[PDB]
Amino acid sequence: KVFGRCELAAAMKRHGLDNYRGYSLGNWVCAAKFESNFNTQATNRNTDGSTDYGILQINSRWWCNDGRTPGSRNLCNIPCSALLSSDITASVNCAKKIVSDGNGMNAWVAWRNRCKGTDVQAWIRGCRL
Ligand SMILES: CC(=O)N[C@@H]1[C@@H](O[C@H](C)C(=O)O)[C@H](O[C@@H]2O[C@H](CO)[C@@H](O[C@@H]3O[C@H](CO)[C@@H](O)[C@H](O[C@H](C)C(=O)O)[C@H]3NC(C)=O)[C@H](O)[C@H]2NC(C)=O)[C@@H](CO)O[C@H]1O
Repeated sequence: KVFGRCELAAAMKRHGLDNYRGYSLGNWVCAAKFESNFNTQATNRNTDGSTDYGILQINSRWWCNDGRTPGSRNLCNIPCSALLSSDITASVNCAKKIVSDGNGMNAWVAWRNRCKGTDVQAWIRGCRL
């Protein structure tokens, strides 16, 4: 599914992500836009042979099993495929872990380089939140 800017904002909120660990809702919609273009079916292979999965592009080297990344710790205890379904529940749940765990949202190269320090509130303008 390809979420609407506002529709996703709404959903991430409902899922308790607004201010989770101190990141405004906007920080999340932003990361997701540039990470996956609000498309949950998105995947991308990295050089190291891991693959990125979902709306938030969670990695298989650490967070989830897709059964063809070897070093693989599956800290999320989810098969990667799960992260691609139209309910974002599993992705949030896992994204929460990723972000708690030390580097905050820096863990998302995209967020860091294109989101960090821009007025991210602009992503949730218009929204009935
Ligand atoms: C080309 C590129 O930049 N790819 C991006 C992914 O990062 C590498 C560079 C890749 O895809 O080839 C990126 O995914 C992010 O990867 C890093 C590295 O594996 C993850 O950070 C590690 O996280 C664990 C646990 O949090 C730490 O133990 C590692 O130790 C560091 C040093 C730390 O001290 O925290 C972390 N590595 C480093 C060196 O920081 C990120 O968690 C991971 N991000 C996500 C989303 O899970 C993805 C994501 O946007 O994007 C590719 O483009």
